[PDB]
Amino acid sequence: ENFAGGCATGYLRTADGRCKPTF
Repeated sequence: ENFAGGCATGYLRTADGRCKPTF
């Protein structure tokens, strides 16, 4: 699962129903 907080602050919203890395 996303790390560094998860999908919340830190990841962007991916249209694939998930969260990507905020570079």
